[PDB]
Amino acid sequence: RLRTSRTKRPPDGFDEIEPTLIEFQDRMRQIENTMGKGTKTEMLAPIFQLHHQRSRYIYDLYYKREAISTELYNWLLKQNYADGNLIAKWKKPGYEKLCCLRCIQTAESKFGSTCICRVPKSKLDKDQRVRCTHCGCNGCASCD
RNA sequence: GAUCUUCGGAUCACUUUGGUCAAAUUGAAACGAUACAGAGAAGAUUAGCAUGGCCCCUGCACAAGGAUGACACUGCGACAUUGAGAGAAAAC
Ligand SMILES: [K+]
Ligand SMILES: [Mg+2]
Ligand SMILES: [Mg+2]
Ligand SMILES: [Zn+2]
Ligand SMILES: [Zn+2]
Ligand SMILES: [Zn+2]
Repeated sequence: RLRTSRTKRPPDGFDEIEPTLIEFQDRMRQIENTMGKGTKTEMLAPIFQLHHQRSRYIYDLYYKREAISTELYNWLLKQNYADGNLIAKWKKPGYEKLCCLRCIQTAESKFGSTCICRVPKSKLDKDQRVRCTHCGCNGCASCD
């Protein structure tokens, strides 16, 4: 992950996108230090929000705007700059707007069911349209 | 929303919330100190190992320690009364 000045220089397209990745890390540090105003699980939601945003930024760079070479993209996935499994989910139908991977796994629920944000809202009552407890997601359904 | 399909639709995904319990006087324990006595075996000083269980404490412990850890160590009536006398009463 962390890179030293004596390390192998990253591929050619890295320096154009270095500052925004540094800024992502800056907000991650801010979220780490910021404390309070939530339950034991609620305070840990912005972490997943920012992680999804960064991985989505890299995925957008490669697969929709083609602004980076495949070598640099593979390097970024190797250096944990982006979540490989999350992108793998984004690449298949039905999961285009997946929030995180804890809201898809059924072994982490009480009754072996995916999270509430995964249900399309057309099949969901108005009262139970809430923010996900895992990450604060407000609807992952591709339809929505 | 993506994919086809022929503009009828079909696919792809589908119900979260570990809860000694709501932001700490009034539902997570156990006591400081001062004041009283104030250290087992029939004189006196004192080794200990036990017995009993709604007494525990330290310990990983079925070792061992905590004053021999402490408290306790007693005591009574499935006695039948007649053996007799005396004054009374009721009775040989
Ligand atoms: K002694
Ligand atoms: Mg002893
Ligand atoms: Mg004893
Ligand atoms: Zn999620
Ligand atoms: Zn969720
Ligand atoms: Zn979600």
